[PDB]
Amino acid sequence: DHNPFISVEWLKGPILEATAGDELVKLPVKLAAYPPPEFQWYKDGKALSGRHSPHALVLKEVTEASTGTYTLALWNSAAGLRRNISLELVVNVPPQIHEKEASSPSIYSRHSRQALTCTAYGVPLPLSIQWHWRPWTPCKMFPQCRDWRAVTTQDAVNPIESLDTWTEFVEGKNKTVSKLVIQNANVSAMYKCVVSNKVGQDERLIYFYVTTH
Amino acid sequence: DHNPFISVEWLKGPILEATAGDELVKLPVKLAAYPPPEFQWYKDGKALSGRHSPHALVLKEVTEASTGTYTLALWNSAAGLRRNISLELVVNVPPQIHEKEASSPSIYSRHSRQALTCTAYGVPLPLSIQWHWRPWTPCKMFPQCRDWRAVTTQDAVNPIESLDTWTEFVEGKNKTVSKLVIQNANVSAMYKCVVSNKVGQDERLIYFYVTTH
Ligand SMILES: *[C@@H]1O[C@H](CO)[C@@H](O)[C@H](O)[C@H]1NC(C)=O
Ligand SMILES: *[C@@H]1O[C@H](CO)[C@@H](O)[C@H](O)[C@H]1NC(C)=O
Ligand SMILES: *[C@@H]1O[C@H](CO)[C@@H](O)[C@H](O)[C@H]1NC(C)=O
Ligand SMILES: *[C@@H]1O[C@H](CO)[C@@H](O)[C@H](O)[C@H]1NC(C)=O
Repeated sequence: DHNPFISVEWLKGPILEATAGDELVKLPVKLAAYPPPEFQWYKDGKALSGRHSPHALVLKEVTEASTGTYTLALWNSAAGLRRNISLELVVNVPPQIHEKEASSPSIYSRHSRQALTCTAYGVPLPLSIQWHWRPWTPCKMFPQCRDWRAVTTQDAVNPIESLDTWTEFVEGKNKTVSKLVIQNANVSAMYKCVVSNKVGQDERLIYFYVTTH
Repeated sequence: DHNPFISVEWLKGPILEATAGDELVKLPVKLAAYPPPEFQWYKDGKALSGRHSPHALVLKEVTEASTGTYTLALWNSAAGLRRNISLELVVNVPPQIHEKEASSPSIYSRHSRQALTCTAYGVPLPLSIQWHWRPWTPCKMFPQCRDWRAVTTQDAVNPIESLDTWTEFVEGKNKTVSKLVIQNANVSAMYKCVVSNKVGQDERLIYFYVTTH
């Protein structure tokens, strides 16, 4: 009937996921309109600079800061037509264990009590941290060894005083924290804490070298 | 005499410094040539994409990965002229104390021995870490309090067993590590470690809360 229109919808939407570090991430819409409408992309309320397409907003490289609400505004003034569509960007982050970045003791005093701590952040937040152990022996089958055993009360290489996992607020972020407390440092061993979400995994190796003073 | 030439030199050079996070960093040269020469920018041997000026290469945003050797190659084939000039980019990094990112004990057992550790990386690497202390009292004069005292053997709030600083290889980086060992956790106090280079400073606060069990 020759009448102007603006139709816009998600390809699937309203939520789109990308992993931190992904380049050229498209935020697309299904847009059919006549005549070609005026438009403007926004993020969390504020306009966006540069030449864009009304069919897809392209993010050069996503970080955790790229997370937010992206809005396409379309209008045909002469026709009195207006359409707003919003896309929720979720940027997932592969988990990191922070103690890895910090110095760690090379020697542990025999018979002593020792606490081993792993702090992990990621998006989504990993809700558990798994502890594993292996003997103080070389590896035959090699980041991998084949003799790693889960840490339990049954057949522990060193007696376990405790093993707790919780959520803690650290540097403006909610973080998962696990602490394995060894009641007595009897024998050298290797421990590791492993953490995972849907977009990645991380491991911290602890060389639990034990000597007498 | 109408003869073609290519002359290129550093504005000051050969070394240019920028801080990690700086945007639109110019790597400029003093270039006088006739006729307009052909040219190509490289980084550490590999060519660079995009439209550039032979007068200055513009880096959109610098990171520690932006560090390297940037080379302008100029040539006038018909004249048989060739000129290569290299600029050394150094990207400084404000220091970070990694233990800040990780969980930290809220309570310390009275009379016990406790080690406090700060691990710092930065560009340039900070060569020292300063330890300070203040009483377990509220602050009148407030990230700042006015009663912080340097940590020494004279008038220590808790007896100091040791205080060592060294360099350690951690996660593929050389890092400065300082460990303050408190011989006896007699009294609650606040400690902090402070670290600095020419482009920044960082602090980690430790709430040394002491109780009897
Ligand atoms: C579309 O978004 C803009 C910017 O937030 C807002 O001012 C306007 O009211 C919206 N228009 C419609 C059609 O909802
Ligand atoms: C962390 O967890 C608390 C408790 O559930 C929650 O209320 C808060 O929104 C979270 N904080 C952040 C910054 O994610
Ligand atoms: C300039 O740099 C290029 C690329 O590294 C190299 O192949 C060429 O030999 C250099 N030319 C001159 C004039 O040194
Ligand atoms: C760290 O320090 C060592 C000892 O001086 C030095 O040889 C090495 O180049 C440094 N390593 C790195 C990766 O900076």
